[PDB]
Amino acid sequence: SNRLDGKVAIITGGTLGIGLAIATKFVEEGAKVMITDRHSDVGEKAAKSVGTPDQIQFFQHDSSDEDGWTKLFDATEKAFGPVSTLVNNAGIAVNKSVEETTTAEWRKLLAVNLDGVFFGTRLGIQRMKNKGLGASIINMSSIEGFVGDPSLGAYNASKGAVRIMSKSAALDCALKDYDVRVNTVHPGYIKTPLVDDLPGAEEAMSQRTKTPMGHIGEPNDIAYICVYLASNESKFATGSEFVVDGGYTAQ
Amino acid sequence: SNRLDGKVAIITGGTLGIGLAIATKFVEEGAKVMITDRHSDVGEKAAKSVGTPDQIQFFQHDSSDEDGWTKLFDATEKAFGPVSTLVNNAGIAVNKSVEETTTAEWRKLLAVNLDGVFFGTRLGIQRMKNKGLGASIINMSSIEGFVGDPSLGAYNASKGAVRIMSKSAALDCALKDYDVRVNTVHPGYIKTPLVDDLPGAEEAMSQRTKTPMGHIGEPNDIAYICVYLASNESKFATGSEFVVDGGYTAQ
Amino acid sequence: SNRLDGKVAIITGGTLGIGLAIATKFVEEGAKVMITDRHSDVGEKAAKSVGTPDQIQFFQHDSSDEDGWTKLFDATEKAFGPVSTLVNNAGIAVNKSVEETTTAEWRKLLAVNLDGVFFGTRLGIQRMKNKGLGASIINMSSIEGFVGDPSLGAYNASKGAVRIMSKSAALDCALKDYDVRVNTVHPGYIKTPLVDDLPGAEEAMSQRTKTPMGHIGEPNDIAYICVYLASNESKFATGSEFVVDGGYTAQ
Amino acid sequence: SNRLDGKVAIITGGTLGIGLAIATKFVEEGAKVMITDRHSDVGEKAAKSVGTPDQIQFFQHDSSDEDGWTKLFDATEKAFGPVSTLVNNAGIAVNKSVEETTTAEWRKLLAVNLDGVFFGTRLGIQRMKNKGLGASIINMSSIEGFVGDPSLGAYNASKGAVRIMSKSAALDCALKDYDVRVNTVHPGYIKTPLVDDLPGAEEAMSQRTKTPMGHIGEPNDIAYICVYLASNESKFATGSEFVVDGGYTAQ
Ligand SMILES: NC(=O)c1ccc[n+]([C@@H]2O[C@H](COP(=O)([O-])OP(=O)(O)OC[C@H]3O[C@@H](n4cnc5c(N)ncnc54)[C@H](O)[C@@H]3O)[C@@H](O)[C@H]2O)c1
Ligand SMILES: NC(=O)c1ccc[n+]([C@@H]2O[C@H](COP(=O)([O-])OP(=O)(O)OC[C@H]3O[C@@H](n4cnc5c(N)ncnc54)[C@H](O)[C@@H]3O)[C@@H](O)[C@H]2O)c1
Ligand SMILES: NC(=O)c1ccc[n+]([C@@H]2O[C@H](COP(=O)([O-])OP(=O)(O)OC[C@H]3O[C@@H](n4cnc5c(N)ncnc54)[C@H](O)[C@@H]3O)[C@@H](O)[C@H]2O)c1
Ligand SMILES: NC(=O)c1ccc[n+]([C@@H]2O[C@H](COP(=O)([O-])OP(=O)(O)OC[C@H]3O[C@@H](n4cnc5c(N)ncnc54)[C@H](O)[C@@H]3O)[C@@H](O)[C@H]2O)c1
Ligand SMILES: CC(=O)c1ccccc1
Ligand SMILES: CC(=O)c1ccccc1
Ligand SMILES: CC(=O)c1ccccc1
Ligand SMILES: CC(=O)c1ccccc1
Ligand SMILES: [Mg+2]
Ligand SMILES: [Mg+2]
Repeated sequence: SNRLDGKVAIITGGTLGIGLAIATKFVEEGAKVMITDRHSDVGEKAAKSVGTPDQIQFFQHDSSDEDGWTKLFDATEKAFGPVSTLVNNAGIAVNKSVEETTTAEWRKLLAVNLDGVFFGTRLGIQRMKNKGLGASIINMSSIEGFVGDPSLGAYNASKGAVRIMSKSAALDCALKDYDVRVNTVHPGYIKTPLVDDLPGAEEAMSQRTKTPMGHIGEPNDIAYICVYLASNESKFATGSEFVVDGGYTAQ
Repeated sequence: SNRLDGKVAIITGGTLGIGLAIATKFVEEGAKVMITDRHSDVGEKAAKSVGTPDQIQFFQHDSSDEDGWTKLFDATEKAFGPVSTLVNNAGIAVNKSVEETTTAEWRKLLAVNLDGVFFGTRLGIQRMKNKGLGASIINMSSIEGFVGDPSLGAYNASKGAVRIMSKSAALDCALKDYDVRVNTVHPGYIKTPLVDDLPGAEEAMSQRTKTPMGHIGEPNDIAYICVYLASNESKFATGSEFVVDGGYTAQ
Repeated sequence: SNRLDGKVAIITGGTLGIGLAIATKFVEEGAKVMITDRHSDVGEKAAKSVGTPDQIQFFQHDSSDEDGWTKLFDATEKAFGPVSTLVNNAGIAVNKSVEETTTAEWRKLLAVNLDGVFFGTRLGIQRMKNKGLGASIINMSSIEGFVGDPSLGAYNASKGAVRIMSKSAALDCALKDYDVRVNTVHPGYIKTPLVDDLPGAEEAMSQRTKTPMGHIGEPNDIAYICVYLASNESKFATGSEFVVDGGYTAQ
Repeated sequence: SNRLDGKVAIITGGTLGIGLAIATKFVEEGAKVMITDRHSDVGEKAAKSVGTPDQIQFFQHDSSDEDGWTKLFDATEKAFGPVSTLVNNAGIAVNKSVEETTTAEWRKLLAVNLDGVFFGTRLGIQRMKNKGLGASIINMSSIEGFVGDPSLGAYNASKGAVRIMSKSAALDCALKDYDVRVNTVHPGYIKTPLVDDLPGAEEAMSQRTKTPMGHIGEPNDIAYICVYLASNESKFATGSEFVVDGGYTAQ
């Protein structure tokens, strides 16, 4: 309770799985929240499932859409006052090796996973700096920002980019006394409805050779590290990677 | 509030600075706490400053003392019930290059910073495994576990050792279903009375070439990441490094 | 002598500085070399400065040009036989923070530094796999693939991407028994004519707070690690980062 | 040929496997070499197998023996002139989890793998600094200096320590203009007679979940990266980790 009092957060891809848990816990801690998704049918229901409009709203947006990011910030500020917190969570995967990645797949993934995080980080800094908000940008950056996977070539590119770009932004913010921190969160495999719909997926990810705990995590595992990073508890953490992966990258 | 309900923690070097803040916040979150220090004059006062004996006690112990670690666990369990949480925080520094480190300095530092963390981790696993406690071992492992410093040669050895030994322990615990997690915390420079007593130290550490935020942190910065790691909030985090350094290692 | 016998290498941006030294040493070790650059006036002279057409040729190409990559491989194979070795060295920098990066700057840098390395890596794997060449792809990936710099936001994104994408490609190649290795090289600051033309640059980069050796490196420093990685000497190295930075990332 | 002309190297544990290959290639490149081992029966034969006394000699020494390190340097200098190159290669393993490591096992491993590297690094700096030798200290620091293994607890401690202590030493040497570089080499699994004598070991290490290349390496794989690091080719590399692991740490 109260760990995010007065905060105003945008969470991209906040309508499902990890994003929805982050929104849920954010609201529970006192934050006002705008969640996004490219699809309105999902977002409208999702917000209501978490709370009332005074707590949480939906804004339809594809994070790859530059001009829409401005509209998104404006809508959030209209609803809740100046934004203090941005979680760049929206992402997609292509299940291809580097060898087998089409250029169209490449461009499509980089638009969401890399351009979208860039657009959101850049705008966030511009909108949140110098306001005494204890502003925090949390970029979702995966175990796949640390290690490769033979069948996630473009994904790996996107996640390594986010990992180090976030450091750049953290440093400039720190050096300029912007009162904006930038950090990355690195989930291992997390159980969601989508993983549940992929036959064999959770079992494959739970083999000790993949996740040493022998099971995968749950959305709240990612929500809790996000609360810490959005809160003023983490006011001396910037430019750092926070990994919650059941041991996946420790071996 | 309540984030550590039912937990029983040992914090080595819990009587001053970072250790004392960790103890303070632990108590505030519902944990029972045993703090240690080689010196009784400090520890007795420190416990009382935080809370009552039903919340927090002192046990005199040098973390380099193998046999005393057993006594410590036994005393904690006597006071509060089975231990769920160990923060290996006690440490010393020698201000020498590798070139200029005496063998006596070398052995003395490794006894506290490395043997002591080993003794505590080993015993913790043995005492906490298979009890359904949501057991967590948090090993203090420094920015100096990631980068070198020309005048911290033995310290760097100790902190790199702790960093990777903790991974080993995390993995074995995960693979064996012990219900024990092991992670490391990596503070940058933190303001304490001891730093305050070193003329010029805080200013030197606050230069942008050292800490990009332009200032050093405070004990509570380390306390809050420890709360997260001791709590069940972090139940899928094991084998990972959590850095709170004001940007120091990001550049 | 003879360390690259029978090898056939493409080096992008091989006409100046690091790329030219890599080409020079490659030729000296027995490799046939095709160097590229967007500008013909530079490339023609550069090749001749190193050796004869039977040793080294120029092919005009912007690494951001997908279709030209095919033409490049075809020309190299025509000149020298099947390609065994690719050094993705061409790159540009934008001297902007994330905050201050225009979208046009962003797209332009990612086209050369990220898309171009992707196009070259993908094609290289397709053309070099399963031929018994001891094939090696060496991706230039910078100190800026490890740490951030406040004024290199897009560059940092590109270099982090290359760093982890290269791991993906290495893994798939290894798992499929392609006889292709993929590794990254991470230069610190290196003295070239371009650095010489930037007043104050070498001095700034040589401050101990930047490069602990107190001076910057020279093109041959990067050439020699490339020889090792192109040669069969490195036949068990794949998926790894090789840093030659005068200590820059060690502190 | 000639890549180590004029160099004078000590290689600890130079009589078998990786150490012997490093000695062999060193001699082949023009270096004079003193190899060590605790056992004389092995060392005497080993030297002769590589070359003549004017090229390579044996000195009986346990790297855990502080006072013997001085004797070792003195003997080398007597034979070949001032030492330019030290490869701290001697090491042992205990096949125990942290939980199950006895204190005697702990102390024994740390004596060889950590104290021994410290003694050798410290003395090397003192003996090699300020002599214009292009001095290089290469510390063997394992894949187990990057990731944990549940059954290599003390080993992991030792290898993480070496990894970061080497950075400290590199930095001090660089900052003081000592003309001594310090770097670490990180082998994955390598085929030797000892591995051959462990039934099932090579097959277990060659599973794609362990080594993605599907096979383990050979002693020369480690020799070649050592040649590069001992040579002046690497004169701008210090404080860095060089990994040759068949992909083991890339996934
Ligand atoms: N589910 C897992 O096991 C897992 C594991 C590792 C990492 N991740 C990563 O963590 C993050 C969060 O995952 P999640 O569970 O909310 O995902 P999910 O798989 O359950 O659903 C995908 C999410 O991304 C959003 N999304 C996709 N494209 C978008 C776009 N153009 N604009 C806005 N939103 C978009 C959706 O709203 C949705 O919340 C992602 O960046 C993903 O790359 C997930
Ligand atoms: N103060 C800083 O700026 C800073 C910065 C980086 C890291 N650290 C590290 O963080 C950890 C915590 O620091 P702190 O502020 O509690 O320290 P402090 O500098 O204020 O005081 C030293 C601490 O270590 C304990 N200690 C020392 N030797 C001991 C032994 N043999 N047995 C038991 N206790 C012992 C003391 O109780 C005390 O709490 C340490 O491991 C240290 O290495 C501190
Ligand atoms: N010079 C330094 O101090 C330094 C330091 C760190 C990293 N780097 C990096 O190392 C690599 C090599 O540098 P260099 O010294 O050959 O560079 P240089 O600065 O001397 O000249 C730039 C190089 O890139 C090439 N180039 C640029 N855009 C290109 C395109 N679209 N297509 C083909 N070629 C292109 C040029 O041929 C030229 O060789 C680059 O990836 C760069 O990002 C350089
Ligand atoms: N063999 C592998 O598969 C493998 C894999 C990863 C790492 N390593 C590591 O690489 C290094 C070299 O291995 P190697 O193949 O020469 O080993 P080896 O297993 O074939 O034989 C052990 C080596 O260590 C030496 N040694 C052990 N204790 C010693 C002491 N107290 N003093 C002096 N010498 C001592 C011996 O001379 C011998 O060369 C070691 O540090 C080891 O920890 C080996
Ligand atoms: C972690 C991850 O990227 C992923 C991607 C595609 C399918 C399943 C998992
Ligand atoms: C962080 C650290 O180790 C230190 C050591 C000695 C003095 C001041 C700081
Ligand atoms: C290393 C590097 O990226 C750089 C970029 C621009 C100018 C000078 C150096
Ligand atoms: C790499 C390694 O440490 C090892 C140790 C013991 C047995 C086999 C391998
Ligand atoms: Mg791994
Ligand atoms: Mg640094």
